[PDB]
Amino acid sequence: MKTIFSGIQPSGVITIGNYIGALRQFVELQHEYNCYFCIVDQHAITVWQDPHELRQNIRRLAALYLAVGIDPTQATLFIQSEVPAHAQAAWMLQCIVYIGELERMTQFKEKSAGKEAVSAGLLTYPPLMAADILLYNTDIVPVGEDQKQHIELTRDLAERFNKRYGELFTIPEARIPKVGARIMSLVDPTKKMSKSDPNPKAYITLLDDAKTIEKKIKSAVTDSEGTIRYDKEAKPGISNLLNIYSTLSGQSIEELERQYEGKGYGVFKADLAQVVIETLRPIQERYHHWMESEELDRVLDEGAEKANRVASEMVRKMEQAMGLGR
Amino acid sequence: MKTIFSGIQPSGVITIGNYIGALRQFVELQHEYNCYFCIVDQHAITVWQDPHELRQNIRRLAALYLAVGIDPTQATLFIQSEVPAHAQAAWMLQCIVYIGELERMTQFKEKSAGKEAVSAGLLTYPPLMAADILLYNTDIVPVGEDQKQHIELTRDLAERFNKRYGELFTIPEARIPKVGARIMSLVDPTKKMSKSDPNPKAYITLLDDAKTIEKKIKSAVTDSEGTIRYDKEAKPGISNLLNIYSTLSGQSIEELERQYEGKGYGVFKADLAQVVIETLRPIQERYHHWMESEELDRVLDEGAEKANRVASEMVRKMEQAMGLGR
Ligand SMILES: Nc1ncnc2c1ncn2[C@@H]1O[C@H](COP(=O)(O)OP(=O)(O)OP(=O)(O)O)[C@@H](O)[C@H]1O
Ligand SMILES: Nc1ncnc2c1ncn2[C@@H]1O[C@H](COP(=O)(O)OP(=O)(O)OP(=O)(O)O)[C@@H](O)[C@H]1O
Repeated sequence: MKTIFSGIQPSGVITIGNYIGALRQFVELQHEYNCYFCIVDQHAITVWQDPHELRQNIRRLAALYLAVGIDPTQATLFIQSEVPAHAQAAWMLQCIVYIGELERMTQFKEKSAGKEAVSAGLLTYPPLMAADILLYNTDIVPVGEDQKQHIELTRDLAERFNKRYGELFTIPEARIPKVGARIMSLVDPTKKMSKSDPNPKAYITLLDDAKTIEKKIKSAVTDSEGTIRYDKEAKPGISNLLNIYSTLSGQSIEELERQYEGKGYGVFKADLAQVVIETLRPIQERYHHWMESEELDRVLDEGAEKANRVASEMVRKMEQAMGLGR
Repeated sequence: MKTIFSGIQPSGVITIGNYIGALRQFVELQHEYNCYFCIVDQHAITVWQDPHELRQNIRRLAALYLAVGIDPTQATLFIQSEVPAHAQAAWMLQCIVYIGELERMTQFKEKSAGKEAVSAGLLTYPPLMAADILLYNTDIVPVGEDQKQHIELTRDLAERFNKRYGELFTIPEARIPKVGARIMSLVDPTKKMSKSDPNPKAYITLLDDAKTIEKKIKSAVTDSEGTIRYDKEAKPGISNLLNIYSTLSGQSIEELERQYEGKGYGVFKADLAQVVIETLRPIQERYHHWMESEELDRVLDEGAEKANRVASEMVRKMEQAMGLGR
């Protein structure tokens, strides 16, 4: 089947936004495509990290992924640093990307108007991200609009290597999520929901306890028109909710609209709060099981093991081409 | 015993000056210290290379180091890329070095007044060479006057890492060469003897056939005085010759002068042409034996293997502190 590569930043907290937005679709797609979910712990190292925290967020995230329903028999789920071929392909690639490309990388604005105290890893992580992808011949990479630009580079590098040394890499393609379900903030209906929002009430975490979920939805921003009707502009808040509610409950917006035909936001919120709680419960359970179970490690081991197998071979062929070793 | 790291750039050609200057004394040192001779092929890929040429120059250099007398049992001789820890620790160091530090590197001027068509390799190799070293808890890095600047940075990286994550690395020290002589060009006695020279007549390669060694020592510049006497200034060419001669024949300069008392350059050169031919003959022999012998690979194998045993335990502790993996 085709292959799909997904790099997951280790952050131990994914919003109901990631879930609706992409996570969910994978639980299904994982039986059709060949999927690799790499906990890129080497990329997370370019910025300060607290050793313990990082070590912890890598478990939390793997645990989570399995809970949501990723099938370790069906797909490969590994930590990035446990497959050395990654760091090796990173260097080989660092050698064919010209320095200009990295600087003209629309993200290096982190230069801080002359801060100059940035970790070189910050200017150099693209070659590594290119490695990550090219190593498994991935055909598709599910990236957001914000990323596209990086997938552009790896497309380039790949083509550059392929031409200089011979067809070896598959030129990937940046695919997006199923469109329509763009989950906005709870406190600001125009802003996208993200872990990185400074207001905790703008997002709900898969591990938010009932009470928290209830409190946050209650605070969700609405309008004063008081009618449950979909309106991208004019009625943003209500429309965001309607999307969340729908995607999770499985009802159409129209259905939800009519069903709340003569009611107001008070009851609507209370009903939504519940369908959310009802949707996370099994996840928070399974997650906790996964976290304390020794089975996690085993799944991570057989994951690396499955990854490494492919990587090793890819690296081996690269060295052959480049002309390294023996 | 103290450890000594020495990275050998694969080039398949080392000059009689390099042999005299450093190499020759290594066969001695190799008993008083713990030596690691790394054929650094990952660094050699920062600039265009022909794969076949590179694969070849890697064997050549190894065949030659043993030919010259390096004891694979006493010291460790390995290719850089056959020990993954290098490439791995490279990435971790890149994550703790500031961009400024890399740019202010007195050598990055290769950026050619706005060239930008330079591999990221040129800018980022330091973190790798820092790893090359640090990974072996080395004490002395035998460098040139010019290399010193790089040792400084790696010494820094060492400390930074030690203070942030704990005493783990050994701060290395950059020792200078033995020599007390220095070998000049054969075509220009003011220049230094080197493989990078555009005129072949300027140096003698440990693998130059006798007919060539003859033809190159003939051409060597002398003065017009016609006397074989040492004079740094005034008689540069003759002094250089006299230098090459002495070191290889164990005869003092005072002696050689007295010896050639009333003779001219004609004979002297012819004599010199011989002492060199004789000195290199066994070397070309041994070298050739190694080149067609499978024992060569077995030696590189047990080399990598001996090295990897130390490198891995270093990367393990490294990842441990950084908080990577499990
Ligand atoms: N609010 C959202 N609405 C729709 N899709 C989302 C949303 N948040 C994340 N996603 C999707 O989920 C996947 C991304 O997650 P990540 O978790 O890396 O996203 P971010 O939005 O980039 O980060 P964060 O969630 O930490 O703010 C992406 O492929 C993206 O398309
Ligand atoms: N002419 C020389 N005189 C003394 N020592 C030399 C000479 N050439 C090389 N060496 C020794 O070899 C080591 C250096 O490098 P290299 O092998 O880099 O030199 P080259 O042979 O001059 O090559 P290149 O200049 O192309 O880098 C030095 O640290 C030095 O000890």
